[PDB]
Amino acid sequence: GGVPGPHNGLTDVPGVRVGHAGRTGDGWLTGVTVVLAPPGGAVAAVDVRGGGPGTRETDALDPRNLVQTIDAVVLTGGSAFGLDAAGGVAAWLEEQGRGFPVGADPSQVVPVVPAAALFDLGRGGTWRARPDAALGRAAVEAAAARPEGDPVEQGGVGAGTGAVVGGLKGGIGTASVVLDSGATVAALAAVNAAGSAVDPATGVLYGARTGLPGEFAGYGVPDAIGADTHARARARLAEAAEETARRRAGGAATLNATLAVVATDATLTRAQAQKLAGTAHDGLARAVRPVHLLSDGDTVFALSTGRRPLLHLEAGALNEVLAAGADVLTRAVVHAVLAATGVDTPGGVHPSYRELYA
Amino acid sequence: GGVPGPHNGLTDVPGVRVGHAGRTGDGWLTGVTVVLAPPGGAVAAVDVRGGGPGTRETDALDPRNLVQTIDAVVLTGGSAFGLDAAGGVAAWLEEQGRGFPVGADPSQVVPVVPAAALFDLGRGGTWRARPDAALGRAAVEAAAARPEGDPVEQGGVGAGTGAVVGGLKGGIGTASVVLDSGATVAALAAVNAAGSAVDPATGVLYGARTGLPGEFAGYGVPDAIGADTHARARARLAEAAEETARRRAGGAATLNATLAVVATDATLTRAQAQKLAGTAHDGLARAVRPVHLLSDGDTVFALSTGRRPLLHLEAGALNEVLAAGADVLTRAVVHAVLAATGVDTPGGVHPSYRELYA
Repeated sequence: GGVPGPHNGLTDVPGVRVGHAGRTGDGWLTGVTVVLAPPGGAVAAVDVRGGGPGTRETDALDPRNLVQTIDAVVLTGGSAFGLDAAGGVAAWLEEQGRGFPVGADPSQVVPVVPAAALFDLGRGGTWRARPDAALGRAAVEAAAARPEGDPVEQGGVGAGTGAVVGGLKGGIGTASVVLDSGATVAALAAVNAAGSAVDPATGVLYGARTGLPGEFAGYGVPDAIGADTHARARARLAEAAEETARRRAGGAATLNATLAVVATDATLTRAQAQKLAGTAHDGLARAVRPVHLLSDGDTVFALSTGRRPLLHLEAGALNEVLAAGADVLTRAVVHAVLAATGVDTPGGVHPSYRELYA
Repeated sequence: GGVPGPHNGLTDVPGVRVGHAGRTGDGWLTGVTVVLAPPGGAVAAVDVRGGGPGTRETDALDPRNLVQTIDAVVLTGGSAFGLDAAGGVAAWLEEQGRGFPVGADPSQVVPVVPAAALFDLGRGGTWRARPDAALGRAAVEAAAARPEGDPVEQGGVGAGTGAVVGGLKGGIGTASVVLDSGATVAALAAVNAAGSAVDPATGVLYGARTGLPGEFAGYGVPDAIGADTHARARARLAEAAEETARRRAGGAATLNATLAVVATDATLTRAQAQKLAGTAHDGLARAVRPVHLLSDGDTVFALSTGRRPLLHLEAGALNEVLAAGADVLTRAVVHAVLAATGVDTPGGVHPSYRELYA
């Protein structure tokens, strides 16, 4: 208990797969990330908490409703246009015979494919360069081709490709933790927030103090940030923001988001998963400030693979999952910020945290 | 006050336009209906009340959230697959420069395009025959080409093309009423319900007693339904259900819905519109029984064009709109049932009410 799973990421929840598909260069800087549940699906829920969401099939995840499990969740760039990516994932799922059965014929299924989008328009240079159905299909096909327990690719990949967090380059990050029960809780985040992951007084990452021992040491940031390193970094970022606003037509992006999936193999009901999606947002708050503004499309999906029974008793057990859910999202955000590498395109200049502070 | 607007339909709300695009024959029986607000958009809200919804961009319509008006709502066949239609509408809206402004450049917009889908799969014979982006685009282009105050086409058109209500042919129906204030409230429904629009004891349409004087007389149904007419009708419908189940692979459709848009030119806040979308569902209940089951994806969007001020005073004024909202949806359902003509395809036999009772 209290240590990461084998690869410190979402796929430490057994049977979960992650696929990215992206387009970089020639005007493009965007992509799609798909989380694919194991065969049979997963109990799913959602908490859409940002004031500027762009979303699909969220109503279907209400605890009152018909469909009891789903197979895929889609995180995408392209703002609302990028929701087109989810159609490709639904098509693939139908081909696989995975969805709500609508007859005695087992090939006849309706896939419930929730999606959330983040705003990254123009960050490669070309405004109408957004994910489409083919790019979504590519992402789920990439997910399906991976084995169980495959390390998750972080950084400027999938939905994180064009992601920017408080002016710094954002991206995909992931983290896991093992509970005393043996259950794993984990998160994957695509971090494109308006607010800052960095304390403006010190340069320290807000989320870092929620880290487990040594988990960030591979990224090689100094344990203490010198005041003049922070001074140089603030100026460097301020000027990249100036230049970004210059290059861009209507200046810097006005819409932002952090998108996440939190997963566990602990068996949850849909309502319990809905609570977990809610508590996960608290972890976002600890890693980024401010969050959940009107400009933010922050969305957390929660999944349970239902492979381990939970066991005042059940309540305590669930509380451990809920608390972990927040912590893994906090840690996933820090990993996203650290895994990022800077970009410089006609649609934006966005240095990475490590470029400024390492 | 207390009479229909000029054409007794949704476009009696000035500036509202309706477009249908459908595909019939060669395996197909489906389509898309788009409600297009006038330039500048309309205040919008939603109440998703069915237990089996298939939906897009509903979170964006929460009263707490950023976007203050929208331009188009999409109702579609094809179940969840048909949500693909909304991408075509978003594309058209971008070309028109209509959406949330994301910069000083006015061409840079993000259209918020809510959608709801109904299950009509296989009703033309071909299972994978579902609306796509091109069909959605065609529907909004058709809407835009119409003048203000254009009569709404009812029957087996647009999203109503493949619609079935309690085994009878469903379709598109519409109705309006003028308030004492001079404001108009109106509804458009695509009626594909599991439950019955017909009282099984008598053959009378549940919604008929909510009708205004003479509004259904054009459809030429007898004022009184003879018991042996009802006997013949029940047997005829029972056998069409038998045959439909025979023809279909996994038998009769398992998912159902009634989709609607209610509109007014009375100025509403988003929260007031959300209340109106809620009270509209009561009108559905009066026209169809049962409704809002797990098998049902019932969704009502509410729109206000904001052209007439509302004026205990404001409360009374709103109550008149809320009560009207229910009534126009009840009446729209009856019009849908009466406007329908029967179908007989490899994917279903669905006689119309008038075929059985007129």
